[PDB]
Amino acid sequence: PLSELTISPHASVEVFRIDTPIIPESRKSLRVVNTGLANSVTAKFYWSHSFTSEWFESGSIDVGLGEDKVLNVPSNSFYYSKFVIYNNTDKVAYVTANLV
Ligand code: NA
Ligand code: NA
Ligand code: NA
Repeated sequence: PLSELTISPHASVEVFRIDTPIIPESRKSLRVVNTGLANSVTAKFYWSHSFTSEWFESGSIDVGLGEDKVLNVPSNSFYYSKFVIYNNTDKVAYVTANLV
């Protein structure tokens, strides 16, 4: 799966939520390419389970302008997962995101 994403200044975008609520499964990693203009974006992996209101952070990478990096994910099986990519800058981020 691949997505061309526009991430507005001081904003985040949630991508690739995957629900496997009965039988948990390991998850694919996320390849992130930051093409600018934002000097960096931070991609994080989140997971949850059926009896909580929270998502839990487990893993993070920073991707600078011009960088092509994979955010690794845990070896664990999960019931619910998603990624959040954060643009903590005043410039728009044009990024690509795909599962690998
Ligand atoms: Na906001
Ligand atoms: Na809930
Ligand atoms: Na991770």
